[PDB]
Amino acid sequence: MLTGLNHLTLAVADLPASIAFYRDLLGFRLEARWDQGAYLELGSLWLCLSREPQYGGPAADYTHYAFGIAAADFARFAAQLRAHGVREWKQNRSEGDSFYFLDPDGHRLEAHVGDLRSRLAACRQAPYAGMRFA
Amino acid sequence: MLTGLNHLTLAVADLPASIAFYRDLLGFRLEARWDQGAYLELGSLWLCLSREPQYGGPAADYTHYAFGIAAADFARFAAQLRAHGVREWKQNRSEGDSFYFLDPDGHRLEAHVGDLRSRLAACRQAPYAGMRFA
Ligand SMILES: C[C@@H]1O[C@@H]1P(=O)(O)O
Ligand SMILES: C[C@@H]1O[C@@H]1P(=O)(O)O
Ligand SMILES: C[C@@H]1O[C@@H]1P(=O)(O)O
Ligand SMILES: C[C@@H]1O[C@@H]1P(=O)(O)O
Ligand SMILES: [K+]
Ligand SMILES: [K+]
Ligand SMILES: [Mn+2]
Ligand SMILES: [Mn+2]
Repeated sequence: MLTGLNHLTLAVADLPASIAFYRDLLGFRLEARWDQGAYLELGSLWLCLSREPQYGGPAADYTHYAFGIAAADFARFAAQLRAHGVREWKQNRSEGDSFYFLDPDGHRLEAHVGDLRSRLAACRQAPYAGMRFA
Repeated sequence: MLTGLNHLTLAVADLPASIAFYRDLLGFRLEARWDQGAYLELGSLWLCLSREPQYGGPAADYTHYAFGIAAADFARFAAQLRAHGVREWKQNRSEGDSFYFLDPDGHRLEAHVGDLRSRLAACRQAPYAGMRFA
């Protein structure tokens, strides 16, 4: 069977800028760097940055990558990145604090308080349209 | 500060088709579905499918999502998805077996044997160009 998420790989046009963003601004640990990429870790997440100098960023769509944060740290994180001029791409509407921000290439990120279990519980108490649980 | 990956959200043009692909071909568990999305889980991975009917699939770039698989299971998985007519987008060149295939929208997926530690260990015996390690 498949076991989970093994790694997330992001195309990046400016590898140095993306390393700085994920490591220095977001707190990922840089584990390796080479002329065409970097490997970083956050908790159990393996992030690969693959250098693609002609990359123009993603299509405009809902695809996005959310990282967890503790409730007590949310407000400070959102304020830190806002003060650092990071661009937002969405305003939170769903259960649990969320800050929706763009990376240097325009990959859509989120910092979120909550998990699947808190989402399903909130949803059972107030179901989305047509919602069915399984 | 940030703790890891909280969830992966994919834009999907055809929500029923994507549910069946992730559940039935890739073995995710369907936890909830509503008119505009679904929540699934594989291991610790929270996958959200967000219905976006005019989505045309991603840009052609290196961005991709890899799921783990055990060495002994690899060949059967690759064979099964090929027999089912899944399209491939890349040929493996790096440490650990990998099968690189597209989802119904063209999101780039991978089934991979190994992890960050096995990659780092392999890279230290045979480093990529310019490679430096923490
Ligand atoms: C992605 C779908 O538009 C909705 P939401 O952002 O309000 O959940
Ligand atoms: C959890 C799923 O990504 C959606 P939301 O961030 O709009 O709640
Ligand atoms: C994504 C970069 O082209 C390289 P590789 O696929 O050989 O690692
Ligand atoms: C692990 C990083 O995604 C790259 P690869 O799949 O080309 O090895
Ligand atoms: K939210
Ligand atoms: K590989
Ligand atoms: Mn989200
Ligand atoms: Mn990969």
